[PDB]
Amino acid sequence: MTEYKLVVVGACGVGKSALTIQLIQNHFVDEYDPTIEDSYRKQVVIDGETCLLDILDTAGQEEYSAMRDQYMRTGEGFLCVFAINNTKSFEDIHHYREQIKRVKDSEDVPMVLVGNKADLPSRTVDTKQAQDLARSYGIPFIETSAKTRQGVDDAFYTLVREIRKHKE
Ligand SMILES: *CCC(=O)N1CC2(CCN(c3nc4c(c(-c5cc(O)cc6ccccc56)c3F)C[C@H]3C[C@@H]4C3(C)C)C2)C1
Ligand SMILES: Nc1nc2c(ncn2[C@@H]2O[C@H](COP(=O)(O)OP(=O)(O)O)[C@@H](O)[C@H]2O)c(=O)[nH]1
Ligand SMILES: [Mg+2]
Repeated sequence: MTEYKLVVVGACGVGKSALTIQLIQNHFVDEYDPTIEDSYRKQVVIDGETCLLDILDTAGQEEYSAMRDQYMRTGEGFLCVFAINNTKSFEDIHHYREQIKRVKDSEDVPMVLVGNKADLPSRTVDTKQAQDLARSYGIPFIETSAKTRQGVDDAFYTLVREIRKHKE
Protein backbone atom coordinates (compact mmCIF):
# COMPACT_ATOMS: atom_id res chain seq x y z
CA MET A 1 0.00 0.00 0.00
CA THR A 2 0.97 3.73 -0.36
CA GLU A 3 2.64 5.36 2.72
CA TYR A 4 2.07 9.10 3.41
CA LYS A 5 4.62 10.77 5.75
CA LEU A 6 2.84 13.66 7.54
CA VAL A 7 4.47 16.07 10.05
CA VAL A 8 2.37 18.03 12.60
CA VAL A 9 3.98 21.39 13.58
CA GLY A 10 2.94 24.44 15.62
CA ALA A 11 3.37 26.15 19.00
CA CYS A 12 3.18 24.33 22.36
CA GLY A 13 -0.41 23.66 23.48
CA VAL A 14 -2.19 24.11 20.12
CA GLY A 15 -3.33 20.41 20.12
CA LYS A 16 -0.76 18.66 17.87
CA SER A 17 -0.69 15.57 20.15
CA ALA A 18 -4.47 15.65 20.72
CA LEU A 19 -5.15 15.85 16.93
CA THR A 20 -2.69 12.98 16.22
CA ILE A 21 -4.07 10.71 19.01
CA GLN A 22 -7.70 11.48 17.99
CA LEU A 23 -6.89 10.53 14.37
CA ILE A 24 -4.84 7.39 15.18
CA GLN A 25 -6.33 6.12 18.51
CA ASN A 26 -9.88 7.64 18.26
CA HIS A 27 -9.76 9.32 21.73
CA PHE A 28 -9.25 12.85 23.11
CA VAL A 29 -6.26 13.32 25.50
CA ASP A 30 -6.87 15.91 28.27
CA GLU A 31 -3.06 16.10 28.83
CA TYR A 32 -0.08 14.76 26.84
CA ASP A 33 3.56 15.24 27.93
CA PRO A 34 4.96 18.10 25.75
CA THR A 35 8.40 16.34 25.55
CA ILE A 36 6.95 13.26 23.77
CA GLU A 37 7.90 13.50 20.07
CA ASP A 38 7.03 10.30 18.18
CA SER A 39 5.46 8.93 14.98
CA TYR A 40 2.03 7.21 15.03
CA ARG A 41 0.68 5.01 12.21
CA LYS A 42 -2.70 3.79 10.98
CA GLN A 43 -4.02 2.10 7.82
CA VAL A 44 -7.01 4.08 6.41
CA VAL A 45 -8.99 4.29 3.14
CA ILE A 46 -8.96 7.77 1.48
CA ASP A 47 -10.92 8.15 -1.82
CA GLY A 48 -10.81 4.32 -2.20
CA GLU A 49 -7.00 4.12 -1.69
CA THR A 50 -5.79 1.92 1.16
CA CYS A 51 -2.89 3.69 2.66
CA LEU A 52 -0.66 4.02 5.63
CA LEU A 53 -0.60 7.36 7.49
CA ASP A 54 2.80 7.83 9.19
CA ILE A 55 2.37 10.93 11.41
CA LEU A 56 5.23 12.69 13.24
CA ASP A 57 3.84 14.64 16.24
CA THR A 58 6.62 17.21 16.92
CA ALA A 59 7.55 18.10 20.53
CA GLY A 60 10.47 19.17 22.79
CA GLN A 61 12.29 22.54 22.35
CA GLU A 62 11.49 25.43 19.95
CA GLU A 63 14.91 25.42 18.19
CA TYR A 64 16.52 25.00 14.77
CA SER A 65 18.99 22.11 14.35
CA ALA A 66 20.53 20.17 11.43
CA MET A 67 19.57 17.01 13.42
CA ARG A 68 15.86 18.08 13.39
CA ASP A 69 16.11 19.34 9.73
CA GLN A 70 17.24 15.78 8.73
CA TYR A 71 14.11 13.97 10.05
CA MET A 72 11.66 16.86 9.35
CA ARG A 73 12.87 16.74 5.66
CA THR A 74 11.42 13.15 5.42
CA GLY A 75 7.90 14.70 5.75
CA GLU A 76 5.92 14.74 2.45
CA GLY A 77 3.29 17.13 3.90
CA PHE A 78 2.97 19.44 6.92
CA LEU A 79 -0.07 20.11 9.11
CA CYS A 80 0.54 23.68 10.40
CA VAL A 81 -1.58 23.97 13.56
CA PHE A 82 -2.58 27.03 15.61
CA ALA A 83 -5.29 27.29 18.32
CA ILE A 84 -8.23 29.66 17.50
CA ASN A 85 -7.99 31.09 21.10
CA ASN A 86 -4.15 31.71 20.93
CA THR A 87 -3.20 34.70 18.68
CA LYS A 88 0.56 34.06 19.30
CA SER A 89 0.21 30.47 17.90
CA PHE A 90 -1.41 31.98 14.73
CA GLU A 91 1.42 34.59 14.46
CA ASP A 92 4.02 31.72 14.78
CA ILE A 93 2.71 29.94 11.60
CA HIS A 94 4.94 32.15 9.31
CA HIS A 95 8.12 30.81 11.04
CA TYR A 96 6.96 27.18 10.41
CA ARG A 97 6.07 27.80 6.71
CA GLU A 98 9.49 29.52 6.14
CA GLN A 99 11.48 26.66 7.82
CA ILE A 100 9.43 24.02 5.84
CA LYS A 101 10.41 25.80 2.55
CA ARG A 102 14.08 25.89 3.78
CA VAL A 103 14.37 22.14 4.73
CA LYS A 104 12.38 20.92 1.63
CA ASP A 105 14.33 23.45 -0.58
CA SER A 106 11.06 24.34 -2.43
CA GLU A 107 8.33 27.03 -2.56
CA ASP A 108 5.85 24.17 -3.31
CA VAL A 109 5.47 21.87 -0.22
CA PRO A 110 2.15 20.12 0.59
CA MET A 111 0.72 22.00 3.62
CA VAL A 112 -2.67 22.47 5.36
CA LEU A 113 -3.44 25.28 7.84
CA VAL A 114 -5.39 23.96 10.86
CA GLY A 115 -7.23 26.18 13.38
CA ASN A 116 -7.74 23.81 16.35
CA LYS A 117 -9.95 24.05 19.51
CA ALA A 118 -13.06 25.03 17.43
CA ASP A 119 -15.23 23.78 20.39
CA LEU A 120 -13.94 26.52 22.80
CA PRO A 121 -15.57 29.95 23.32
CA SER A 122 -13.65 33.26 23.38
CA ARG A 123 -11.82 32.71 20.07
CA THR A 124 -9.19 35.43 19.29
CA VAL A 125 -8.34 34.51 15.62
CA ASP A 126 -11.18 35.41 13.18
CA THR A 127 -11.96 32.47 10.80
CA LYS A 128 -11.94 34.98 7.86
CA GLN A 129 -8.38 36.16 8.85
CA ALA A 130 -7.11 32.50 8.84
CA GLN A 131 -8.98 31.93 5.49
CA ASP A 132 -7.23 35.06 4.05
CA LEU A 133 -3.81 33.74 5.29
CA ALA A 134 -4.40 30.24 3.76
CA ARG A 135 -5.55 31.89 0.46
CA SER A 136 -2.30 34.02 0.47
CA TYR A 137 -0.24 30.76 1.00
CA GLY A 138 -2.33 28.89 -1.66
CA ILE A 139 -3.19 26.07 0.85
CA PRO A 140 -6.38 24.63 2.41
CA PHE A 141 -7.64 25.87 5.82
CA ILE A 142 -9.67 23.58 8.15
CA GLU A 143 -11.01 24.34 11.66
CA THR A 144 -10.84 21.27 13.91
CA SER A 145 -11.64 20.08 17.43
CA ALA A 146 -9.45 17.19 18.66
CA LYS A 147 -12.07 17.01 21.49
CA THR A 148 -15.31 16.65 19.46
CA ARG A 149 -13.58 15.18 16.27
CA GLN A 150 -14.91 18.08 14.09
CA GLY A 151 -12.65 18.43 10.99
CA VAL A 152 -9.98 15.93 12.23
CA ASP A 153 -10.20 13.39 9.35
CA ASP A 154 -10.76 16.30 6.89
CA ALA A 155 -7.50 18.01 8.04
CA PHE A 156 -5.30 14.87 7.66
CA TYR A 157 -7.09 13.52 4.51
CA THR A 158 -6.87 16.99 2.83
CA LEU A 159 -3.08 16.94 3.49
CA VAL A 160 -2.89 13.45 1.85
CA ARG A 161 -4.79 14.91 -1.18
CA GLU A 162 -2.29 17.86 -1.31
CA ILE A 163 0.62 15.29 -1.31
CA ARG A 164 -1.05 13.40 -4.24
CA LYS A 165 -1.42 16.72 -6.18
CA HIS A 166 2.36 17.37 -5.66
CA LYS A 167 3.27 13.77 -6.78
CA GLU A 168 0.90 14.35 -9.81
C1 LIG B 1 5.42 22.36 23.91
C2 LIG B 1 6.32 21.47 23.05
C3 LIG B 1 5.92 21.38 21.58
O1 LIG B 1 4.87 20.82 21.26
N1 LIG B 1 6.71 21.93 20.67
C4 LIG B 1 6.64 21.95 19.20
C5 LIG B 1 8.11 22.39 19.21
C6 LIG B 1 9.13 21.31 18.87
C7 LIG B 1 9.49 21.63 17.42
N2 LIG B 1 8.93 22.96 17.08
C8 LIG B 1 9.52 23.75 16.15
N3 LIG B 1 9.45 25.08 16.32
C9 LIG B 1 10.01 25.90 15.42
C10 LIG B 1 10.69 25.46 14.29
C11 LIG B 1 10.80 24.08 14.08
C12 LIG B 1 11.52 23.49 13.01
C13 LIG B 1 12.89 23.31 13.22
C14 LIG B 1 13.73 22.70 12.28
O2 LIG B 1 15.06 22.57 12.54
C15 LIG B 1 13.15 22.26 11.10
C16 LIG B 1 11.78 22.42 10.87
C17 LIG B 1 11.25 21.97 9.66
C18 LIG B 1 9.89 22.14 9.42
C19 LIG B 1 9.07 22.74 10.37
C20 LIG B 1 9.62 23.18 11.56
C21 LIG B 1 10.98 23.03 11.82
C22 LIG B 1 10.20 23.28 15.04
F1 LIG B 1 10.25 21.94 14.84
C23 LIG B 1 11.28 26.53 13.37
C24 LIG B 1 10.85 27.92 13.83
C25 LIG B 1 9.39 27.91 14.27
C26 LIG B 1 9.87 27.40 15.63
C27 LIG B 1 11.19 28.13 15.32
C28 LIG B 1 11.12 29.60 15.74
C29 LIG B 1 12.46 27.45 15.85
C30 LIG B 1 8.42 23.59 18.31
C31 LIG B 1 7.98 22.68 20.70
N1 LIG C 1 -11.15 22.00 24.22
C1 LIG C 1 -10.13 21.52 23.46
N2 LIG C 1 -8.96 21.26 24.07
C2 LIG C 1 -7.95 20.77 23.31
C3 LIG C 1 -8.09 20.55 21.87
N3 LIG C 1 -6.93 20.08 21.39
C4 LIG C 1 -6.10 20.00 22.45
N4 LIG C 1 -6.72 20.40 23.58
C5 LIG C 1 -6.13 20.49 24.92
O1 LIG C 1 -5.11 21.48 24.89
C6 LIG C 1 -3.98 21.03 25.65
C7 LIG C 1 -2.78 20.96 24.71
O2 LIG C 1 -2.97 19.89 23.77
P1 LIG C 1 -1.71 19.07 23.21
O3 LIG C 1 -2.26 18.06 22.24
O4 LIG C 1 -0.85 18.60 24.36
O5 LIG C 1 -0.93 20.23 22.42
P2 LIG C 1 0.57 20.17 21.79
O6 LIG C 1 1.50 20.81 22.80
O7 LIG C 1 0.42 20.98 20.52
O8 LIG C 1 0.84 18.73 21.56
C8 LIG C 1 -4.38 19.71 26.28
O9 LIG C 1 -4.89 19.99 27.59
C9 LIG C 1 -5.48 19.20 25.37
O10 LIG C 1 -6.43 18.38 26.04
C10 LIG C 1 -9.39 20.87 21.29
O11 LIG C 1 -9.63 20.75 20.08
N5 LIG C 1 -10.32 21.34 22.14
MG1 LIG D 1 2.40 17.41 22.14
